[PDB]
Amino acid sequence: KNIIIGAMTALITPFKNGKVDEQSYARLIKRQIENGIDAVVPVGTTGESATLTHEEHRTCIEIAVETCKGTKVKVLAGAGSNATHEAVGLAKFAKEHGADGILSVAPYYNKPTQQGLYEHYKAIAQSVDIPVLLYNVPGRTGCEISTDTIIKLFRDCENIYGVKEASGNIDKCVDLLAHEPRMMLISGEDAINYPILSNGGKGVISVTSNLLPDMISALTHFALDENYKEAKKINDELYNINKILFCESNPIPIKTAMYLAGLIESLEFRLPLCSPSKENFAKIEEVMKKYKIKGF
Amino acid sequence: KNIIIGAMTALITPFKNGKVDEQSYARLIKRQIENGIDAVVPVGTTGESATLTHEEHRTCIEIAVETCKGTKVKVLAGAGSNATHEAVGLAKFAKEHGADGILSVAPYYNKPTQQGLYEHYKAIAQSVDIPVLLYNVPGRTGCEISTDTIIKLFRDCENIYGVKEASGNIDKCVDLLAHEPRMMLISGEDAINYPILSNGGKGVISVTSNLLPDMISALTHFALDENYKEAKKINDELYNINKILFCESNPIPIKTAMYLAGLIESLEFRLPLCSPSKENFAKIEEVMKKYKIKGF
Amino acid sequence: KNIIIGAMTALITPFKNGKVDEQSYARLIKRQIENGIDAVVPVGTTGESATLTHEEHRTCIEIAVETCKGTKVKVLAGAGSNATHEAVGLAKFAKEHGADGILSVAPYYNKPTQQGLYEHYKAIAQSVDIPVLLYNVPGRTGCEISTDTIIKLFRDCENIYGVKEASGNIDKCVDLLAHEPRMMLISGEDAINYPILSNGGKGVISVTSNLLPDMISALTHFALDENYKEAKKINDELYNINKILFCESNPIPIKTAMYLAGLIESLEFRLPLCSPSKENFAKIEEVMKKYKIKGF
Amino acid sequence: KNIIIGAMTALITPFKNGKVDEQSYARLIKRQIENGIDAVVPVGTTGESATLTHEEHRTCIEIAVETCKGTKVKVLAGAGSNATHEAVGLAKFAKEHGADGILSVAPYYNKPTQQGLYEHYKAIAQSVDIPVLLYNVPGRTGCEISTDTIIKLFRDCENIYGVKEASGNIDKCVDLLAHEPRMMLISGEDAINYPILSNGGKGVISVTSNLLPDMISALTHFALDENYKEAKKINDELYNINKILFCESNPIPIKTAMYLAGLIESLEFRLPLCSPSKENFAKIEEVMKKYKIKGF
Ligand SMILES: [Mg+2]
Ligand SMILES: [Mg+2]
Repeated sequence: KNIIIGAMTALITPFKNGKVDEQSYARLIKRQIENGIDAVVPVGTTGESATLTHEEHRTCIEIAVETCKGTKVKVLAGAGSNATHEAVGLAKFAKEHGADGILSVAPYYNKPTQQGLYEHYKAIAQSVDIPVLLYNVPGRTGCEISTDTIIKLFRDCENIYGVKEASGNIDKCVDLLAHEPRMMLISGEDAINYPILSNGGKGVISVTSNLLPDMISALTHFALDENYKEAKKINDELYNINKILFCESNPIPIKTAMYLAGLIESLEFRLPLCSPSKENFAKIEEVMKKYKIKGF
Repeated sequence: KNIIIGAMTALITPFKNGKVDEQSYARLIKRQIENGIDAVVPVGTTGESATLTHEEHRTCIEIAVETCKGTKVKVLAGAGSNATHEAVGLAKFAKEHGADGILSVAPYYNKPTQQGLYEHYKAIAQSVDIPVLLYNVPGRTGCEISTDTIIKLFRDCENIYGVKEASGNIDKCVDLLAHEPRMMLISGEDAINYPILSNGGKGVISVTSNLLPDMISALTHFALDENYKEAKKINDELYNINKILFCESNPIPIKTAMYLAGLIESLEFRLPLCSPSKENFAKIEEVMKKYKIKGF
Repeated sequence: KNIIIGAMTALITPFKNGKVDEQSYARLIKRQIENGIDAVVPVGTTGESATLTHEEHRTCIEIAVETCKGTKVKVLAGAGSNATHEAVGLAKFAKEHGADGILSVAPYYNKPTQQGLYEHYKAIAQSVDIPVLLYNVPGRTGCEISTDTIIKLFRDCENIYGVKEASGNIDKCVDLLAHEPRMMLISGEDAINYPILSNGGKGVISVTSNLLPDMISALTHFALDENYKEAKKINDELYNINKILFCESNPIPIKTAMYLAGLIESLEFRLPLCSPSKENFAKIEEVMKKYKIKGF
Repeated sequence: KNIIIGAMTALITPFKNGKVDEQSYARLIKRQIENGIDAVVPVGTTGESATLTHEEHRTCIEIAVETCKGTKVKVLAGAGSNATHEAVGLAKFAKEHGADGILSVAPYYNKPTQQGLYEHYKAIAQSVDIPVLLYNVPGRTGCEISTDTIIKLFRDCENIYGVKEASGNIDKCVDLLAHEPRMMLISGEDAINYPILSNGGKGVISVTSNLLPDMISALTHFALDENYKEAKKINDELYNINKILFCESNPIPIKTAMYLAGLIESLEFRLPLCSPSKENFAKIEEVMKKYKIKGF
């Protein structure tokens, strides 16, 4: 199987006057490259995929593909939907724009069954010949991809190589890698990055890395080189910022943090997302001062 | 306030050869009309809104509007999205073909805050001047519209007149009606239709009514006439079918039941939704034979 | 079946200098009788059963039995345990001390299976010849008595006549009374007292009634007389006090309220229970402001 | 600080004709000793503490203390209660009988507040001068000891040295050891033994070790030697039996497994505990066939 692993960032999408700040989007991708990030994830959950146009969707994949060209950095483009046929289209259209692989979230809202999840992802995997990483986040989608379906999809479709897990369930990550140790388990939860890596996980798709890419990069590579002492210490050091980046719904805190560090120009979201409360604004701000933030 | 209340049906969308069976859609809406239904809800969750194209969206709202012209039955069109920009368009689009009001689901997947939910629905309500009913289903959206947000939207925007509750939280339904008794609480959960109505609820948007429109209509009208003994008696009789219609995700069981009753032509869904397992097929069929299913 | 229904109070156990204030216990029971209460529950969860000794247990049952002599009030004494041999013993000794019936909590901590719960309660029911009311409170016991187990126990032993439901699950209360309408469903959750009664429940075992016995008495009796309008109106009115009486774990807030109203002399608990935070203390005092508390 | 860490077993309590099989109890404890276990836990949750008398409570501590004399193995006796006055008494009662330390479960059923939990454990710690290990299992107790309360108790009372976590929350296990790395995190959940140990946990209190003590000992000692690959491989091999030992509530499956392996005499529990169904009997019987079960 062809895989995309290592330290990866779920890129935020900066807005300027209600439109995508394309120059800041690319400058932020270059900040990730120069800090040891192995892949960038355009238009993921942290990138506000839900409120971007299909043409803004296309614009930020191209920026990501172009900025990492000539580098070892891959583009795992967000290309998922709760309609399988739309998800198939977005997968084929992400490939046509140079993405090295796709992150495809479990169908949200309409709660498909395990049989439906299998056929949904099976249809996507047969749509393109580039790696496909599953994305399980039941707290946001309202459904769960069971361990059996993940393993079945991994074994039955050749380009499906792993799962991004955001479930706060270390038992499931033991279940997954004990029955199928060949899959690529990816942490989708910054606070528990190290435990997932220490059990055989092979990468991270991080929110914190938007603000602290060097620290997330060091964490993952220490772990992949089995230096768990150094990996655990950065994971322990990052716990406060890892939790405070979820005082409100992602990506509200991380975008607030990037604005407070001066890495984006305006703290703009697209509704129904909005700026945080003024206590969480202040309580994000008080935590950032104990972490050291690299510039451009 | 302008309102749409009473016994309402979240219409299934029958598919035949992968397209919307327009004749059966009309046929079914007239079947609802002739069994005491007060309003129909096209392209709700039970109508597989997520997998229909906008043009399909338009066809079933128009079919519903035309089938109920000249009758008492109202059309509460599904018009919601996890992007406000999109939800405003779908609301206007709905008004545009004669829908009497819109049911607008809480933004799914992207988990807006209470502040974002307020601005989301405030933007929708000021976009149209037809009634807007909120739709809270945290198990599917991953978010909850708090009682404070519901009540504020009810008081701050004149066309927002109530909420369709599908949260299995009778505590919230006393909380809602105790602090704002002028709002229209609508049950989106068939098993507890009577308890919600007995506490002052003014209607249901039902899945079961697709199969047993006469029984659900009678239940609601029994309750609205304060004949709670007869309203509770219909509710108790319906518990078995009300629960078995959720052995798998809605609308998989109800469409199976409609197909087994000979009310639609093929048991077709759009992925990621699919046919049920063979015992839930058997378990839907073995509970269906205990009820009297009205024909055309 | 012999039954104990109507408005019932889970009596708090007042402490003074680490001892049970037997005279203040008798004065709270008298105040319950004179405000329309149909039965009192000594040494329930609200009575701090876990921290009372066996004479205390016996002292408050005898005081309750003697204080309600010459009145219609009945005594449903708490006599349960997560060890079946102790639960049987406490049941037999509750009968020997003049209790009209027993409230038996679902075994806590050790999570018995449905088969174990059946045999547990079957041994209790065969140990005494007084009515037995089951008590399901999964948030505190860690286990749930399923509807089938409750219904099986109701049908197999004459003295098991119903269940005190404290699960915030109006669906389960439809499940129970739809399949076995001869059982006595009793509300163990003040905020949803009216919905449980409106669905055929025949009484409450209340926490708020300690502070506002007349209002809980009026609510319960209005419902049993099918004056649902009046019953919901007291329910809606008490919603604020019903919820804040659980800002901390029961009976911490209710004892704070009784102390703030001057109905007990000292705000004492037995560890691990203690008095609440001073913000919740201040916050309990602020909801009491709109209620009229009866004296002695 | 004095600590009790390493591979530890939550001993089952065998019954024959309704009473504790004292001769088999000693023969199971030495079987644990001869397979590399570092400490045994008499009358814990797996030992059916709730249904043992205080004379069997004293009988099973003395056998454990006496059977491990002249050996390395320590005795961490279960001595807890939801009444602080009983927990203090049982702690002094465990020390006087030769226990090397006490495991004290969070108060069950009566849901103490965080401040009440603090004073509860603070009172216990001053009663004895032997190590105290906190025991958090919210699914059984109905309460959670927060990270702040655990860290406060560890720092304020000299003999409180760590916690036995059974909450399936690896995030909490990062939270605990990142803010207080001197505490002893002990796994109370066999399936996630390795992830908890790899994050700095220093031992397990296991259910599976009753049946496979050598494998749990090797797992813990491989991990404590920072040979995490061999620890992860034993953890992965054990996942199936670790899960099947919870098909029903512990200790129903482990005692069934011990009975099927011929290590105990009778499949007897004390009510409300009971024998499992014939599924779970068959599913325990079929998962055991992949492991090698050491004899006497
Ligand atoms: Mg997220
Ligand atoms: Mg346990």
